[PDB]
Amino acid sequence: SEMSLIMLAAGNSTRFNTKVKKQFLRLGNDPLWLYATKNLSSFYPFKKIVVTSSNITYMKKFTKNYEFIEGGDTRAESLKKALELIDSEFVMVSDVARVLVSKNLFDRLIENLDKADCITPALKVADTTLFDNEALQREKIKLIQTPQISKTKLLKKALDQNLEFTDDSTAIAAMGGKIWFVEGEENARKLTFKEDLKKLDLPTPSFEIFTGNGFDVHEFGENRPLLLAGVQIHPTMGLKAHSDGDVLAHSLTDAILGAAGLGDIGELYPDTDMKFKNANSMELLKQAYDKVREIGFELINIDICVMAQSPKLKDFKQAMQSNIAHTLDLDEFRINVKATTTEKLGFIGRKEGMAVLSSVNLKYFDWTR
Amino acid sequence: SEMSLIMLAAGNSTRFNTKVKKQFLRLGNDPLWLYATKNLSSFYPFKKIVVTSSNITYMKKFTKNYEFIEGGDTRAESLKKALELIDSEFVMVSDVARVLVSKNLFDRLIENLDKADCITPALKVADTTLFDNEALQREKIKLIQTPQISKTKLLKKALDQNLEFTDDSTAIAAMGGKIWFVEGEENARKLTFKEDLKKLDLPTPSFEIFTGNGFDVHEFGENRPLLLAGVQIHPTMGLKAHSDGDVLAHSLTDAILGAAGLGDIGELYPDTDMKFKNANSMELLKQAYDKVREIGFELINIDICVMAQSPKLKDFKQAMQSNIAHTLDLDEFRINVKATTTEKLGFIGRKEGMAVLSSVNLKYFDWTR
Amino acid sequence: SEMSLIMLAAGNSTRFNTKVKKQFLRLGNDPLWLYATKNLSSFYPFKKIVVTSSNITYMKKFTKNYEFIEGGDTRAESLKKALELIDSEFVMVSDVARVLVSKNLFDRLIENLDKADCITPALKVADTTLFDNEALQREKIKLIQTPQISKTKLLKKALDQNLEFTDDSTAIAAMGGKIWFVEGEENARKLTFKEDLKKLDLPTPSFEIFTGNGFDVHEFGENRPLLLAGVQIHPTMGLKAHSDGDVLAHSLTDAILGAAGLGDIGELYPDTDMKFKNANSMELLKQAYDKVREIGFELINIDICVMAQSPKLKDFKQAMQSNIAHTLDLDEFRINVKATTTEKLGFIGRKEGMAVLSSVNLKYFDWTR
Amino acid sequence: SEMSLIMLAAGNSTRFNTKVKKQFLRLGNDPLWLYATKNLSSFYPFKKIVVTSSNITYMKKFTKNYEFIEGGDTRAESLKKALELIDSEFVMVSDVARVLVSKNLFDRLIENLDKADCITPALKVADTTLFDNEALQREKIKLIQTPQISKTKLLKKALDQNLEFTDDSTAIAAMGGKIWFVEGEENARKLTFKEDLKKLDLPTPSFEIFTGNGFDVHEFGENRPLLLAGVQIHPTMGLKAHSDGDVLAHSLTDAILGAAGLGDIGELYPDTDMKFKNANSMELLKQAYDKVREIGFELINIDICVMAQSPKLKDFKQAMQSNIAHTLDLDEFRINVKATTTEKLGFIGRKEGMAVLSSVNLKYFDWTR
Ligand SMILES: Nc1ccn([C@@H]2O[C@H](COP(=O)(O)O)[C@@H](O)[C@H]2O)c(=O)n1
Ligand SMILES: Nc1ccn([C@@H]2O[C@H](COP(=O)(O)O)[C@@H](O)[C@H]2O)c(=O)n1
Ligand SMILES: Nc1ccn([C@@H]2O[C@H](COP(=O)(O)O)[C@@H](O)[C@H]2O)c(=O)n1
Ligand SMILES: Nc1ccn([C@@H]2O[C@H](COP(=O)(O)O)[C@@H](O)[C@H]2O)c(=O)n1
Ligand SMILES: Nc1ccn([C@@H]2O[C@H](COP(=O)(O)O)[C@@H](O)[C@H]2O)c(=O)n1
Ligand SMILES: Nc1ccn([C@@H]2O[C@H](COP(=O)(O)O)[C@@H](O)[C@H]2O)c(=O)n1
Ligand SMILES: Nc1ccn([C@@H]2O[C@H](COP(=O)(O)O)[C@@H](O)[C@H]2O)c(=O)n1
Ligand SMILES: Nc1ccn([C@@H]2O[C@H](COP(=O)(O)O)[C@@H](O)[C@H]2O)c(=O)n1
Ligand SMILES: CC(C)=CCC/C(C)=C/COP(=O)(O)OP(=O)(O)O
Ligand SMILES: [Mg+2]
Ligand SMILES: [Mg+2]
Ligand SMILES: [Mg+2]
Ligand SMILES: [Mg+2]
Repeated sequence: SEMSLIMLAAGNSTRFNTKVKKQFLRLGNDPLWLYATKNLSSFYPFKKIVVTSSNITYMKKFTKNYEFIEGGDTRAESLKKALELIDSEFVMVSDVARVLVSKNLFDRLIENLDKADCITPALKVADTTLFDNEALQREKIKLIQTPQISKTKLLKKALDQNLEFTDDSTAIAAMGGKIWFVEGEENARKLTFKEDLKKLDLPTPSFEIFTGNGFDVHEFGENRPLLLAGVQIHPTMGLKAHSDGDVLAHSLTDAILGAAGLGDIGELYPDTDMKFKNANSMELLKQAYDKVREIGFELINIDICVMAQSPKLKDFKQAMQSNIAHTLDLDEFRINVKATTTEKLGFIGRKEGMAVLSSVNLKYFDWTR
Repeated sequence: SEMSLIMLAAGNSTRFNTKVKKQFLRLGNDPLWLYATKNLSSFYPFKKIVVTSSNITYMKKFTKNYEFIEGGDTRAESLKKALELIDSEFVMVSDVARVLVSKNLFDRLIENLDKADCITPALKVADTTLFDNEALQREKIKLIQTPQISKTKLLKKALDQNLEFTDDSTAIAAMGGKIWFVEGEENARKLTFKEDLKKLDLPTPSFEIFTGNGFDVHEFGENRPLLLAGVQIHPTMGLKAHSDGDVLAHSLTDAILGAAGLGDIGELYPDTDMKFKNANSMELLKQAYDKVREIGFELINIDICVMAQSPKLKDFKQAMQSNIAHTLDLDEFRINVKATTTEKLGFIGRKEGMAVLSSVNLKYFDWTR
Repeated sequence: SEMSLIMLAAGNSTRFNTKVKKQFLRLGNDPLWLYATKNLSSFYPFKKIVVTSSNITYMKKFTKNYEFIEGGDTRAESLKKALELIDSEFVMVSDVARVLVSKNLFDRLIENLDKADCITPALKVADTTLFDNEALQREKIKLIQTPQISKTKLLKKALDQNLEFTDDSTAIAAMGGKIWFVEGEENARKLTFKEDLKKLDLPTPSFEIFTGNGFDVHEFGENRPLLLAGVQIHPTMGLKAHSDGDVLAHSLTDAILGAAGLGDIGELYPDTDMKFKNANSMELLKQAYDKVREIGFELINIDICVMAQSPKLKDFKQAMQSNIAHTLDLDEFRINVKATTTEKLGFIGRKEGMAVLSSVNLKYFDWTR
Repeated sequence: SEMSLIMLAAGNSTRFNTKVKKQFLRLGNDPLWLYATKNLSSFYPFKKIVVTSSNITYMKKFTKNYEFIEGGDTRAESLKKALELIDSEFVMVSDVARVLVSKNLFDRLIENLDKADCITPALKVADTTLFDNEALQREKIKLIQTPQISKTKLLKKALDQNLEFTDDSTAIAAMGGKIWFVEGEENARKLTFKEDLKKLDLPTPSFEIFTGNGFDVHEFGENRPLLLAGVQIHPTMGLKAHSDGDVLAHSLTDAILGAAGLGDIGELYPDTDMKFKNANSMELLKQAYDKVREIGFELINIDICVMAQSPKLKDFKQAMQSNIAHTLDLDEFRINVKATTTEKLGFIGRKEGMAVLSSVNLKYFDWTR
């Protein structure tokens, strides 16, 4: 009979993590989770394809071809929830972090479908093996891999109570089910540690570059320091409300989120109830960039235009640039701040307020390092 | 004596066409027609170089080295018109779609200049050949290629009345002229079908990325639905005139045309006579992007800033993004819509109107697929 | 004992120079001077690293790891000044233009440290050698290279009066010091002539692209020609002050400087004393782009939005584009000028002034040519 | 203080084995054991280099740079015997089957020399791990690698009685010694299974081809079947002694052994005591080729000249060729048998005996497959 596919792509491991989540590393044009799913999907006409996710909203923006379901607290819980979507006799289950699974291994699992309740790849070990620094008999060791094929009904039953299983074979085996072991492959290794990247022949990120714009206006008339990019410009010529009033930081935040497709500052820091009154805007900026780095992006450069009749920003431009660099952990040369008056024209010219235009270019994080 | 060059680059075949015209596929930094012309031009100090074109204005922006002439209804008509520019004894004529013509083939044609009235490459065929599904004697078949060298005066005379000839050899032969056949080459194949691309070793497009900006202002005070990116925001708080009043769609159209070097919305859809009063702005947007795709470009991403005191766009941002994606046949994650008020300042703050800032990044279409 | 490093990177030779300074050619992500310094620095735990520079402000934006010092009028003067920073027994000195110095050559110099006062690589010559077109005995010729290691105290003394020495070995030798010659290498060649590039296996520039924005406002009400991008739009509807009043050229200048991290127009052409009253703004634009080319950047494209109620720019857009292209020595297709009114809203709508928004994309100059 | 090196290269595992022993696979020009030893030897000026071996005579023919010692029944026994050759404070020990150990890993072990009694690389495991098909906690697993550095005196003591240890860390630890674990590397993997080859980036065998000659003479005058290449030529015109009298098979055996540097038939099958009287010569041939395959060689072709006045071999040549092919598991086209008389001249011409000249070309076994 027929087979469905569950791709396990939820949870957030710190084991690997730089600031970037491993599921959003770019392989060619595709985020890793999509690359892995596309790969396995190409092997077989699955009845249904399910992806477990901790970021459904974001992932849905990348395809219309799969069913997404919110992950659970463990692999086995994400799996159990996704199984309720499956009604085919068989289900293939795979870690997304096993990216380069070959058609060959797939065929080897498929050709053995009727031999057992669960079919899984495995590798032997020829190294001395220590458990808790004490020697084990290495010949009796199996390292288990994925994809794994199971009878759907049995795997469902297998996960009725125990959600601790790290794979499907131990789950099925613990209820008396039979396992068929198939030889595994180095291409089915699981990306877990930062050091695993160079052990795999992964496609490097595409060269696409994303543009962001930011525009913001604050009003003059608050008796407090004027802070722009966290730098004091004037002791008393402050702007009203919006935390510490840093229109620059706010405009720049919008550009960075915009280039990454992550909305705007009001969606990230909803300030309608005056919740952010005491916020440091440069910290808000830093946290917004953290969000952008999590999904696999990196800044190339920043260019800014401050529109203000007064005060003159000339003596502060290098310091603003340097503070932005430090906040975002960027080299200083990548930041530029400009200014113009409006020749005493309009609301800006009347000194009623000031505006800031920001432009940003983002590329994909180069995990090649 | 001396030789001129006519590059035949007019007409618009649907035989190949995706949305992109084959003459504007990027090979390195150069559009295909320019790459092919540069290639042949490098072989010989031609007295004159003529290019027939259906897009003279656009092509002229790429070089000052050639004479351009408007094409005709057929190859032979474009050729006939271009010949009126030639006064040298000999003329080399070539399809631009034959991109990788070697110096070797050129020399082989040149060394045989005095043997006949027209010198042309040709290939034999060893496959079974059917004409209308009936077998022909394959040994008697010649597949003709280009470049072809002819005595100018004879080719002019050859095209006096009959404009149906698909090459120069049949034209010259039909008036009793003699043809010299030279062995052809796989590198002189004509790009005709989408499938031909992988049969040629063409240079892949450069990684250059083009920026576009768009800014537009519409006035409040029309009692109709507020439509932004084709999405209804408010039932009555509409903007005046400009079709359905979609300032967003209009700003975005400007950014896309701007990045492609194609002017602005008023040049593409002149609306001075109220001609577009009933237009769907999102359809106008789609058609503008079609123009950009025709000349070899593709969108990477879109970022937008709506400047409006009211209404609040928060609940509509995902829908606007999704409608832009659907209209432009782009993945949703590549679109971002932001908003800000101006703190009740200026014409925007007074609710007299609203403005939209758009940014776009365009790359060259990757015909590699 | 211990060793410091002096990288010699000051002065501006026209011997090589296109418009680009050789120290700012991009090798991967790094400017050449930084690439060379990083390379040598990786060979040894130097006590101190000094770089002589004619652009300290700019270079400091790229790293915090080195000490920078202003160069002198000659190599030997830059060296002498940098030596006052060194207190270790030994100093390695190297031309930055010798980019690909191998770890191998380094070891060969280090292993011979105690043999003499100065250790230097050298190559023999097997070609016929002419001095002033008269033959010399080629077997007696040495071509000297860098890095060179010297006893710090001796090299200091060596440069007490004579600042004409082109290397450290002749300096040390002229005071009776001993030189140890070590075999050199083709990888230690000095980039001097444009033709040297293809003789070295240098890493090609990265594909990063930098965004720039420009926004400027001028006021109406001066009875003079309206010049935009150096093109006369109107005989009398001029803008006030700012040289010839070309807001477009001024906005575009800001975008180009901004993308390159070079400040804004007021920092480059301070006009507070009415110094630029008679300037041609398009010449100012050209000179600003020259600055950007000096540090290794090149324009991909320009997109512009003119915000003006009047006059209509339609009939002038192609001419503006063409004049910008000619001024910047760019192909015409890379320039686009758009326009919009503000529906009679705000200061622009009242015809009190006009504004110009510019966007630019810059890439690294491709010295591969 | 100082360090010696022990390369462990004895024993004959069938785990990997085709007919070829893994220590004699060719990597470039070098057998694997020599390639691995050369690699590690290049990292450090070891006081002494010891190689344990089951083929000392053969290995000694490849270098004069190492001390060879006969292996024992286990890794630990070979190690224990080799240690009696070491008097330096430290000893590095390594499996030869870990071929591509990097200089990097070496440095990491060396920099930690004083931290413990034994320094070893190790890798963590992120796969589900079964011991006897039951799940273990994968986080507590270490896979141990080589090289391993130990204090010589302690490792000697560690191996006083127990010769079962599969590595040096468990040996040292079992006597209360301390272990320092250093991160391992995929390049230090141990070639164990045929499938491991494609997991390593090993240098492919050189293209050297080895010539062999064989010449043999048997005497006529025995009343028995004439067998040549195991094929009956004549029912009664037999040759005297030498097993079944097959001079052809005997000559060919000499050529194959000769090309491989393995002596001659009398050294392999000493027949002075009439021990081989009942042998099948084609089986002896097959076994001689097995020896040649064990050391990494493979036949390209065989050419033979039989010198015999009678009988005529014409009708038997294809059958002889085919029987040689079957015996040696070679494609038939690679075998050729020729014949000539001597015009009734000499001992052959008098029909006193017959001679066989053989030529063979051997290449290195292409383990790439
Ligand atoms: N709560 C979780 C945890 C992990 N997973 C997925 O299960 C796979 C295996 O993860 P571990 O190696 O962390 O067990 C990963 O692909 C991970 O994304 C999940 O879907 N839900
Ligand atoms: N017309 C508008 C204006 C603002 N907004 C939202 O409200 C937030 C706060 O707006 P101000 O910056 O104008 O205070 C913005 O970041 C944006 O999320 C909106 O959705 N629609
Ligand atoms: N009206 C036309 C049609 C084709 N051509 C050119 O003639 C060449 C041959 O086109 P066909 O293969 O479509 O005949 C092409 O390079 C095409 O661009 C032209 O210059 N004018
Ligand atoms: N100053 C101006 C303003 C508008 N225009 C043109 O007029 C068109 C319509 O302008 P509005 O969008 O302001 O209605 C623009 O798209 C542009 O082509 C111009 O050429 N010069
Ligand atoms: N005044 C100068 C001149 C050259 N130099 C440096 O000295 C090195 C050798 O330059 P010449 O080949 O021009 O002598 C170059 O790396 C150059 O940058 C310097 O530091 N100060
Ligand atoms: N608020 C401001 C406005 C202008 N400036 C500087 O003054 C210069 C001239 O300003 P105008 O273009 O507004 O005349 C700008 O190029 C910028 O260098 C500034 O430093 N701070
Ligand atoms: N009796 C033995 C067995 C193995 N060895 C060597 O020890 C190393 C490890 O072998 P095992 O993986 O078989 O334990 C191999 O390099 C092998 O050649 C040895 O020197 N003497
Ligand atoms: N014992 C022999 C001798 C010769 N021959 C064949 O007879 C041919 C002629 O032999 P002479 O060169 O010895 O005349 C050889 O080329 C070979 O084909 C044979 O088959 N068996
Ligand atoms: C990209 C930019 C900056 C576009 C211009 C939008 C803007 C800030 C208009 C201000 O109106 P106003 O100052 O003319 O209002 P007022 O009627 O008070 O003069
Ligand atoms: Mg200004
Ligand atoms: Mg705001
Ligand atoms: Mg408009
Ligand atoms: Mg003969």
